[PDB]
Amino acid sequence: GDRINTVRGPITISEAGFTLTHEHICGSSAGFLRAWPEFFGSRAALVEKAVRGLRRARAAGVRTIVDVSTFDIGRDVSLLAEVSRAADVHIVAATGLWEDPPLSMRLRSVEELTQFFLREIQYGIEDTGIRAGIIKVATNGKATPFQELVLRAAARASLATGVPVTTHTLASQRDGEQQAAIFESEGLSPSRVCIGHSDDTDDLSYLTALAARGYLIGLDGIPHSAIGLEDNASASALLGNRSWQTRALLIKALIDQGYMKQILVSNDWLFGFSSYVTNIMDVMDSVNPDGMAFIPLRVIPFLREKGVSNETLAGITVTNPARFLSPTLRA
Amino acid sequence: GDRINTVRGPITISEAGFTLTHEHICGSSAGFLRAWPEFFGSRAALVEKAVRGLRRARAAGVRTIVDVSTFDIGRDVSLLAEVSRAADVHIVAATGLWEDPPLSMRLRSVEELTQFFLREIQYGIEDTGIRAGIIKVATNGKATPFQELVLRAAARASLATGVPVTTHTLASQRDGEQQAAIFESEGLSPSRVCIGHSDDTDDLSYLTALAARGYLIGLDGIPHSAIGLEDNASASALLGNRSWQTRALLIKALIDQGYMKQILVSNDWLFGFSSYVTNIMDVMDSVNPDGMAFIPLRVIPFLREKGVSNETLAGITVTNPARFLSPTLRA
Ligand SMILES: CCC1(C)CCCCC1
Ligand SMILES: CCC1(C)CCCCC1
Ligand SMILES: [Zn+2]
Ligand SMILES: [Zn+2]
Ligand SMILES: [Zn+2]
Ligand SMILES: [Zn+2]
Ligand SMILES: [Zn+2]
Ligand SMILES: [Zn+2]
Ligand SMILES: [Zn+2]
Ligand SMILES: [Zn+2]
Repeated sequence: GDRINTVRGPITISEAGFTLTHEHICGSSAGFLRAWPEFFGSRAALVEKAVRGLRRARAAGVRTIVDVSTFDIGRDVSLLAEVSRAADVHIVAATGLWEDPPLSMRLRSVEELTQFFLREIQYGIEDTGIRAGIIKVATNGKATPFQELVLRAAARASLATGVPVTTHTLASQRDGEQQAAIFESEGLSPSRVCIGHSDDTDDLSYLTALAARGYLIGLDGIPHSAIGLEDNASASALLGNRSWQTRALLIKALIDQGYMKQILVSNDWLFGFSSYVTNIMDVMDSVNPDGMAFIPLRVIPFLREKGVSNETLAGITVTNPARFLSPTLRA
Repeated sequence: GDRINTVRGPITISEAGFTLTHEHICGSSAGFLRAWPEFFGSRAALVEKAVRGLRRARAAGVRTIVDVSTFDIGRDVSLLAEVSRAADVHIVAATGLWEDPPLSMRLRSVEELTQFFLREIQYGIEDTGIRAGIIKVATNGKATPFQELVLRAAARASLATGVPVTTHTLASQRDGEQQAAIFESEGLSPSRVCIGHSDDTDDLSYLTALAARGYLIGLDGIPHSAIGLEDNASASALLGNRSWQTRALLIKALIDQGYMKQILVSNDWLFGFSSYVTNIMDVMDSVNPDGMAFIPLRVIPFLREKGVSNETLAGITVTNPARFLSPTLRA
């Protein structure tokens, strides 16, 4: 807890600056970018789009993103390093497993999984020597038996290293409650855990029950909305029909309840996206042309106009991410 | 149909020699070997075990294997090339999709998939320039909607290039019938298709219905048996309780019915195996210490002793694979 691992090495806590805690360079599948780069036009075109996007984000004040792409999201840490160097934006990489693990992962024990997460945190990802600074896990409703092993192994890895855990939920099923019970049964401190996609729900009794016990709350999909996309079912099912304003007002709600130190904010944006319908990226880019700059350009001014102070917003976008990311057992 | 693509380039039909048509260097998942080589001891240990295994196979008469590992079996063509060069055994690589495609594949159209298979056949796998010489597909019972797209795209790729298709079935559900109907609805010639795992069933009415219409029959798992593995459920569910002799006698049955030109024989062996329970490889290696040499060392003498001629066996192990692998629309 003097240093956070990024794809270009250790940085100090003050270097992190304004940090987006849930993003993706590319939302894909393991091996997919190497096997089928033309899906994205080309590898070089994906690089360029990401570099330009991160440069716009940097010009709006962003200094670091946490790329929460796992193995099964097709995380390519060389791609991340390349993009990070060209855009002059720090990128923290992730270990863990999301919702699409292949058989070679799904057949593993809790102990085996813990070894895998530990490898990626303590030694390096693949042969790159790049180390993950965060562990990403997932459920979508009631955990499957394998997802329970994942959550346990994430807890064990976090307990050995101090690196935080961040989660994918189906927020309407209140999955944070089950995630929390499993993490706690392994002895993990809630202050090392972000329950993500929590802006997908308006249930304050769920959000406050998590925050009351010490969890960080990931209000991480603020520009996800299909409002005013006429007759696009696939975009609707992915993005929802709640407005970005509704999502953003959750940030204010939690501040008003005393939880300003526990809120993490992000876009959950990407520059490529192969794990859904073809051309989702173009649909998403039309909905939110600011991409990752959407938080500083649109959300911050919206909240200031609703009465949230500049100091409070800086605490949420700079202090909370540094405190979350800094390795420790108890933050 | 003067040349077959291998992981070290084109070879002529007579160079193929005695060919095992359904094998694996490593049965894994995309990205898995690169991310977690220690699962296999090490990458170098996997290489060594495979080299020694293929050397024993070569000393028993094998000259070529067809590695039917796809993308989602974690096919690593550089690993295959390395092993092939050190063992002096030709390896044909595969494209297609088996039973574990990730989301980035499962969301694709028939046209998109056809482009992907065509890439791997006509251009190269990843950035290696190595081209697949066969297309591998799979069902396990009634095809899912995505598996139907896979089978169609395999047919389309085969129709453009002449490269054959080979299949995984759940033979007890007679999946070959549905596979055949889909391939035929795309216009594919049965003489370009091997219906694999066909030695998993004793149903002659199923096997002959496929052979009668021109399909090749993959009797490809001959040493798979859990007989005399006391109380090992996982090995039993994978390997079955029919003896290798029972499987091998299917070769004789089809010869006796007039189908000697349509039989392809293999072990469906591997040197690493991460997509099942931990230590399956050790269990499998104790059941069949000859590995890929099991066909020439054990099956061939068994069939000669039951009255099959040497010439017939050479036609099955040399001529049928050359005729199957040689690119053409109608073999
Ligand atoms: C103490 C919380 C506060 C009044 C500070 C400024 C941001 C909005 C709420
Ligand atoms: C014509 C088929 C045959 C009598 C030849 C030798 C192998 C066994 C059957
Ligand atoms: Zn998610
Ligand atoms: Zn507690
Ligand atoms: Zn939603
Ligand atoms: Zn995400
Ligand atoms: Zn199979
Ligand atoms: Zn026909
Ligand atoms: Zn069986
Ligand atoms: Zn196989």
